[PDB]
Amino acid sequence: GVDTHWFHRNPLKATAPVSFNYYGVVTGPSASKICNDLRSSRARLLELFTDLSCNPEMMKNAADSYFSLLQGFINSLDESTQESKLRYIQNFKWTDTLQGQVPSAQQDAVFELISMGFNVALWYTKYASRLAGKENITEDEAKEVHRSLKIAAGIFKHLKESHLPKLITPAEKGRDLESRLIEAYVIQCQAEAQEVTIARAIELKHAPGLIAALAYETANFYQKADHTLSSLEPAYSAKWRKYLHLKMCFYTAYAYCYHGETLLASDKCGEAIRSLQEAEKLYAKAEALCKEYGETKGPGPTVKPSGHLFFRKLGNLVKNTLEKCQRENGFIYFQKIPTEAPQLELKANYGLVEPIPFEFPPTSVQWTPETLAAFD
Repeated sequence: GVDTHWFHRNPLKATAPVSFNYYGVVTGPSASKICNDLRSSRARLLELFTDLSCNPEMMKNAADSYFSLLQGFINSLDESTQESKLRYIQNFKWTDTLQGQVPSAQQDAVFELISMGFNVALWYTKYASRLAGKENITEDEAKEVHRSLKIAAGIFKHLKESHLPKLITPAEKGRDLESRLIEAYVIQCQAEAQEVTIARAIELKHAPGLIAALAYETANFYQKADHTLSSLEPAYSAKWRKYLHLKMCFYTAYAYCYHGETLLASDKCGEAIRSLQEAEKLYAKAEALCKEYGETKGPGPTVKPSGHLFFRKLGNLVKNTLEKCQRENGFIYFQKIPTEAPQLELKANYGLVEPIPFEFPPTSVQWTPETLAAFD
């Protein structure tokens, strides 16, 4: 009843386990305790990423618990112009979504806050894609897919705007913390969330003009994400870019389809037919890209999306809508079919997805000047 969606996913990030043991540096019960609490809250959060029973409430509770403690290594307790003396005490090491098994490390607690935050965002995108793929998916689950993607978008955007600029040592090219990847993730999250919007708008029976505009803006996001990545080495970006390009073509086909409905409703049947013919072309291009995606090596599972329900449903809509327009033209309108496809310049008046703003929790109250003093 509610439609499924297929979202390509790169792998979650992995990290070296961290004991938070500073040996002689740390003295006394409270600093020792806070180190134990850092160790166990980090471990609990990491375990959740692969725990199939995890839901957003659990994730948010675990994330808040760890991030509030970790921030004692970052934030000053008494001045927004100052920083924790502990920022550089611990080396943290992480793999990256496109880099396979080759990790990278920094001795900077901000690098950890951002890397782990990035994995929390990825978790929300994977919870969304897992729900979106269920043949039995419900209305509440669709709402959760949409919300989770917007939450992820807001986390990635917050990291990019407010935390990445703090790193005195930048991430190397191709890594999640460089300029290009994180921006592509923000955009992709918006585009994916907007697919769900389009399905809901259709279900809620909105005008085809709104549907077409949302489809067009969705295609535009996917195109923009694709371009954002296009300067990366093809070896590790090609598969992801095939997905983005495939979705761009797909939603452009959607746009031409609903734009055809709008034209037909305006009694321009000839133009509607030409719009649907362009939808056929874009749809065929998307099918070709799906085959290429299925043949392209890179991060994530081998997949063949042209066989998926989402894909085949659009194919049927295009075919049926085109046939409808042809019948209208033959019985009712008798209009010439223009030679050139319409130039789409559609702007959605409603429904455009924006990230849900994210902020980290405040520094844990476990951090006190006495506790801080016990690190020497």
